[PDB]
Amino acid sequence: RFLKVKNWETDVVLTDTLHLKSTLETGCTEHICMGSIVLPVRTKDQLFPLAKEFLDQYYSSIKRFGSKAHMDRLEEVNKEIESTSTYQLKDTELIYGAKHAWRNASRCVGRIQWSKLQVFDARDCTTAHGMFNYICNHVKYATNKGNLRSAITIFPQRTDGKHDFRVWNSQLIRYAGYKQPDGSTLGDPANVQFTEICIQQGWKAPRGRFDVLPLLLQANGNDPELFQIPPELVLEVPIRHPKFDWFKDLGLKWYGLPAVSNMLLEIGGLEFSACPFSGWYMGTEIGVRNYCDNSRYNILEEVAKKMDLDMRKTSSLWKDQALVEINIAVLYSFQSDKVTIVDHHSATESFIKHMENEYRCRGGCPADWVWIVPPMSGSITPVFHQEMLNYRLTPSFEAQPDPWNTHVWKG
Amino acid sequence: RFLKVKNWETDVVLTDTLHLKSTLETGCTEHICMGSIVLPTKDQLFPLAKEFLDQYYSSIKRFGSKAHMDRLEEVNKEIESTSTYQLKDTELIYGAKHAWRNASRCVGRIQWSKLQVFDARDCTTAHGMFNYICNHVKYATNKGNLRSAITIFPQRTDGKHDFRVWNSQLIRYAGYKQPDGSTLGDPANVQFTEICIQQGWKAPRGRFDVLPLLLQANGNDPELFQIPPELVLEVPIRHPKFDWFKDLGLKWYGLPAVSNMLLEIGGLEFSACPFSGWYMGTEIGVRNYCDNSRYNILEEVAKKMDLDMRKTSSLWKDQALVEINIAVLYSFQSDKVTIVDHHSATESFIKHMENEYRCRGGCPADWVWIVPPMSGSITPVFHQEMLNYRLTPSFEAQPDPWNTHVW
Ligand code: HEM
Ligand code: HEM
Ligand SMILES: Cc1cc(N)nc(C[C@@H]2CNC[C@@H]2OCCNCCc2cccc(F)c2)c1
Ligand SMILES: Cc1cc(N)nc(C[C@@H]2CNC[C@@H]2OCCNCCc2cccc(F)c2)c1
Ligand SMILES: C[C@H](O)[C@H](O)[C@H]1CNc2nc(N)[nH]c(=O)c2N1
Ligand SMILES: C[C@H](O)[C@H](O)[C@H]1CNc2nc(N)[nH]c(=O)c2N1
Repeated sequence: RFLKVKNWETDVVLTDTLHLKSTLETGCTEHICMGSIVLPVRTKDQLFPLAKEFLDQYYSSIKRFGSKAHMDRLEEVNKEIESTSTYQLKDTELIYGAKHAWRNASRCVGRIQWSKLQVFDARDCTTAHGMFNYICNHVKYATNKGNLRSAITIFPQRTDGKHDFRVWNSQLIRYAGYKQPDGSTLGDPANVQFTEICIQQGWKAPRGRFDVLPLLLQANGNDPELFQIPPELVLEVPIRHPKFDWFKDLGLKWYGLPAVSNMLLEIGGLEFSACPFSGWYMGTEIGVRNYCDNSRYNILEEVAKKMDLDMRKTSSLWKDQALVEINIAVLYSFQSDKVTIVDHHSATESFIKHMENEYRCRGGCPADWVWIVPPMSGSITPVFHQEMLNYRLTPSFEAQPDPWNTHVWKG
Repeated sequence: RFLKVKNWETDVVLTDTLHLKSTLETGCTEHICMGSIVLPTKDQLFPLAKEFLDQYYSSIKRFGSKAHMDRLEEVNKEIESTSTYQLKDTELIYGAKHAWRNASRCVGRIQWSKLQVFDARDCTTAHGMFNYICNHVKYATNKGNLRSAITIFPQRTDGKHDFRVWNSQLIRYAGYKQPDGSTLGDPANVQFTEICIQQGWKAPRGRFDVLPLLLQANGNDPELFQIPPELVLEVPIRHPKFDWFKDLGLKWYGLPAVSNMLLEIGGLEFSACPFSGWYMGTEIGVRNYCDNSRYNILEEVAKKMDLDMRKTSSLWKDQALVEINIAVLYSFQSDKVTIVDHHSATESFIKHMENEYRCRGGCPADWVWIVPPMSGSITPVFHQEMLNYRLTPSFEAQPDPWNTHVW
């Protein structure tokens, strides 16, 4: 069967055949669309099929589908599974899986880059100190003094689900949140809870607006340990504006490395519950969301004040006006410091080209419109006018319950 | 079976139950989500009729009463005997309003209950249709103080006697293909302008030429009419700061009046049913003025502002886009034509979801269309999970009449 997506700006119509390789469910039914819902331990029995599907895909990709090497490897895996009930991926298969998980990440506008991922194999890691060292090396490699390189570090897979490796932080580098008795928050409101768990674990909180959280790391299902990232490894950019000289006095800065640490990498039915990855930012993540969400640093008011916009009527578009200048500032600051960043116009155009190529070479590109369209200026970016089909391929990056909610404390 | 919607900004969680009463099919499956796709008999009619009359008598707190039972029989006897049935005025008023209430793509639904309904089921000709439409335009416009309204022409019979308004809105601007290679006026209406000129319209061949109506009565051949110009309230576009803006020659019409949709009440189909409310500012400024395929004025405006167009990252598109929308809002306000901005529109809709969840058990909403095409995440709708599903009565898209009609 065939499915067609149209672009309403260009009239270019594409045909998706790839969605036929999608078994996982979406949340949607014929009666209900759940496209805007954010969140819509395995037997031998169910494992070998997932391994088989994965290794036929790997083997196809390297042009060895049906070979001896292929067959011997299905045999090898079959056996390991029957014997130990799990299996180990070869290096080449890990690399290929992590890549394809990114490539299948339908909420990711940054996929043109999918083939260039640096993979760090951390499957020999046994302790939370081991993890810290791996994570520092990752932060350092990826940061590359501002010339950011995408990377993922991959720690041991789930076994019995009682010995999980996890990174309690939701990103490797994130700023502390601090709820005050007056009810106001100091720093980043999104990190209040995790900030509490850190303090409670023994972290001495500086209690500033931009305190870099400590890494909180679980190995082998043990209680997580605290570590501090070397400050020299944390690239930050102070935010200033090109025309507006008062902007710097607002006191804003941001870290340069976006590094998602709370997702689960599924490859060949195996579950990699610590797999922190990173690329570089698109400017709007910081300037629209991080700075201007009501439940984040919420600086829109303070910025429109300085600009002396008319704030007595929403219809002065004062918020929209401040929004743009802040985003100008983020982009200006990173560029002046030579820290890789991409604006939303350029990122969305690149994504359109990626997507079309993917249709040609692969027979499709799953894409989640709700997330692909940037949180500002949506319709003046080409992704707005692009129909997209959203569906789950493996390998894949999934959300997973936060570990403070599940962890069984040893003490 | 009981679904939860979360707001990620306020942590408010609502529980939807209205969706189990959903009847039409969405486009999505267990395997594939089509949320972002624009267009995803006697025995047939009686359950549809019943389903509808059941909800109606439930709305007037008379469910199961004799008045209810009597109607259900009357309609049954009419279907069996005539192949169709006729709605009571009260059922018609209720259906129209409820179709609006159910429009999952409409951010404006807090207003749903004040729909003025014009019963045009007694219309027989295209001239009749023209009178009714001019009357709708004038009532709804109201010297600038716009009032939501819909006019309903006779329902489909054997499907070869359809009433249609060929325009996609009652008031739109002509599209002309130029020897230059470019387009004059509104590129979205080239096809339709050709058709009008084919039927014999003297086109002024300007930029903001108000289209002629093409009215199909009783499945006949459509005829041309000009809306009296004094009925079409238009707004010249200026900016509170920028002196030069006005010299772009921009204007827009006050009354958005969707006229190509099909209204389904209780299995009966009303294929000509233009309705109008009023504009949310982003509709004109962001979409009509700025879309590559529309009036596409970003380039021109950026130059008058003298911003660095050398590179995307200066956000010059974004800068000009804002001020274009300031101008639209300011201009409508200065002329006292109702318009609403996207902040206020979305805020109002969040209030309207809460009331609907509290009062009806839910609210079908299509996030893709609800979120303004500019500044999404600073509007509250961005952070609101919504569930999209199809309830009836409904407004539905339908094929352009020219693809279908035979002369
Ligand atoms: C070139 C650098 C990249 C850019 C500019 C980029 C851009 C983005 C953006 C803007 C989002 C959504 C933003 C948000 O709301 O959080 C996103 C989501 C995502 N990205 Fe990328 N990304 C990049 C690299 C990567 C890498 C290296 C991976 C992993 C290999 C990745 C995997 C994902 C996943 C799994 C999501 C969904 C996130 C979630 O569900 O919370 N991205 N990306
Ligand atoms: C009075 C203030 C109103 C506001 C502010 C408003 C706002 C909107 C907006 C922004 C859209 C998005 C569609 C687009 O951007 O093209 C929309 C769509 C829609 N509205 Fe409303 N509207 C209003 C009145 C009405 C009325 C009176 C009706 C029906 C009687 C209605 C029914 C619909 C329907 C059916 C759609 C979807 C049309 C389509 O699929 O193209 N609205 N509305
Ligand atoms: C509840 C929930 C579910 C889910 N899947 N995800 C979340 C993370 C939220 C989404 N929106 C804000 C925050 O996301 C913050 C992390 N976003 C970074 C994506 C990115 C960009 C560039 C390079 C990269 F390597 C990665 C929360
Ligand atoms: C192909 C196709 C399908 C569809 N459902 N719709 C279209 C009209 C396009 C879509 N999106 C913009 C334009 O529609 C024109 C603007 N729509 C007006 C909605 C509205 C607003 C305020 C008051 C009202 F009474 C009505 C085309
Ligand atoms: C409810 C809604 O799906 C939610 O707010 C989404 C909308 N789109 C988004 N898009 C991105 N990139 N990141 C987000 O966190 C969200 N939030
Ligand atoms: C592809 C996508 O469905 C299409 O661009 C939609 C997105 N959201 C929209 N939302 C509204 N209100 N109006 C539109 O015309 C569109 N276009």
